[PDB]
Amino acid sequence: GANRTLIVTTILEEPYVMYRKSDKPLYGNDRFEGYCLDLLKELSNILGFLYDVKLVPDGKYGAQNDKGEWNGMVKELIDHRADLAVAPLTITYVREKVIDFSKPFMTLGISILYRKGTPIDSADDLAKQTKIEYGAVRDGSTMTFFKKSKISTYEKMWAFMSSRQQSALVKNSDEGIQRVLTTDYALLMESTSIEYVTQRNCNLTQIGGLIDSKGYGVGTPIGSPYRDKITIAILQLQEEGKLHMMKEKWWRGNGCP
Amino acid sequence: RTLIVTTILEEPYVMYRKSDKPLYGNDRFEGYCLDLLKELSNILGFLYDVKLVPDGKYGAQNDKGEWNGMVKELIDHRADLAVAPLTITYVREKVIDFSKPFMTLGISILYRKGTPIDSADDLAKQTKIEYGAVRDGSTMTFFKKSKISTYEKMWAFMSSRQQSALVKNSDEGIQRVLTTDYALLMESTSIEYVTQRNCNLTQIGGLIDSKGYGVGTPIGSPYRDKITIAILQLQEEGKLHMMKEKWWRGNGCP
Ligand SMILES: N[C@@H](Cn1c(=O)n(Cc2ccsc2C(=O)O)c(=O)c2cscc21)C(=O)O
Ligand SMILES: N[C@@H](Cn1c(=O)n(Cc2ccsc2C(=O)O)c(=O)c2cscc21)C(=O)O
Ligand SMILES: [Cl-]
Repeated sequence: GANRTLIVTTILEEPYVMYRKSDKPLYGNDRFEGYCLDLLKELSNILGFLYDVKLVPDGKYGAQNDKGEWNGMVKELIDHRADLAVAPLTITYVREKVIDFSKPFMTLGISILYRKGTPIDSADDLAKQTKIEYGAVRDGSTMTFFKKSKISTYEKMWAFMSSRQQSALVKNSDEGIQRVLTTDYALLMESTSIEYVTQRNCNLTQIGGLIDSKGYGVGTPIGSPYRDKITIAILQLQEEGKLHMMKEKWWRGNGCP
Repeated sequence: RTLIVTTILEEPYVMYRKSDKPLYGNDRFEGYCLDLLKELSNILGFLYDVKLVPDGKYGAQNDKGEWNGMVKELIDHRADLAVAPLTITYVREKVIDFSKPFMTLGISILYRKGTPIDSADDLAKQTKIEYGAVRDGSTMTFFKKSKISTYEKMWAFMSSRQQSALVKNSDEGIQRVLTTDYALLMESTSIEYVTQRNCNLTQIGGLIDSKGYGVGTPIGSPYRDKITIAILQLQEEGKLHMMKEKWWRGNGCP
């Protein structure tokens, strides 16, 4: 409706959403910059909606209580306190049962963060061996995937990183990067994050194809009239190659040898 | 409830099961897509009859804007689902409803092993090694419409000389890679299926132009959300990974 302004829930995450810096006072949506803002601007332009960006108040993506209770941007959608979530919000089984997702505007998975010029080319290569230690941030989506996987190779990798846990499982992504940087360690991690780090640590590389295929989708409340239009606009933008440039724009470092 | 599912003959998604005796109905077919179908059938609780798309097309538009293929069968409500490697695309999604992708892919390179070529850029910066795509296919289209300069450069190369670098179809392209110093740009799934069966070939570089296959339904279908969710379940159960490995794995390339 022409009257209505859509509330867009989102979350602070480099480089999707960041407070912008400026020599002049900023207001409203203008206070933010980033990939997700560009995406939003493009979607708004195509669909004709006006929007109002609000950080999710608990600052979480959206997970479920041991007691079936949701938080994060997911909870905002369920309660119709937001019309859209535009953020690196992973499409998953549990989430898709409580809210509606547009098709992925970004497609990703788990990948390997490691050094250059080694025989290592895949998870399989990692799994087939023990001399180079590999792992994940403790209790991350990446680690959770391995823990829960019924796929032989991954089952083997989990046994590995759980067996060496004090070593193999790191506190957070920062410490994990340092491990790769400081040790003969390979870090499994959400591919997009790996790609960001790679553009800024010239002696790091992203190894292998993508494991655990998944996408980021714009979240909507079940039944939302906008979801379908948003899928179409996303595809339009992929068609025009515009998503690739947006990715490029916000992921690019300042050069790498 | 019984659903009509349109699909299309395609290795290794849909194939004639080989048997000494006569086979009937759904039992005639096997492949990655019949496995997915059975698997979504069990989660959603539906019966289905597999119907090969009569014109044997995926689905595209005339200059009039008339559709064909499985896409047309959906628009006309002659199928309830299309379960096949149907690429989710902008123009298709305007006329049919897609589930979220059960397989993600992109464009990659098909070449021989043991050369220094590691990327499209390595191919682009050079002329001894010929490279191309199938004429009029999605790969060519992508390359033709691309504003990325490396790709613009590759495109000018491919299309030069009455397009001697293009080929009529992927079988011809495959053979050309096999018998000639020639690299083939193509849909990565088919590339992987080929490398599994030609030990001296490989995929060069990574994926470009990300995209995915979804189960098509007619606009407004109640099955779309239910299949999306079944697809996510199967992904998390790791069943998609197993289905993929089952049908893609060759006989070992030692
Ligand atoms: N997409 C996620 C949020 N999310 C996310 O989980 N991770 C993964 C992660 C974060 C700390 S450890 C860890 C791991 O994978 O081991 C991201 O890297 C990320 C970048 S943008 C949004 C992200 C979501 O929808 O919940
Ligand atoms: N997904 C497509 C159908 N389709 C497809 O286009 N290609 C690629 C291709 C075929 C001839 S040229 C060409 C190219 O990449 O240049 C496939 O390899 C494929 C494997 S299963 C379904 C497939 C569709 O929805 O129309
Ligand atoms: Cl962290």
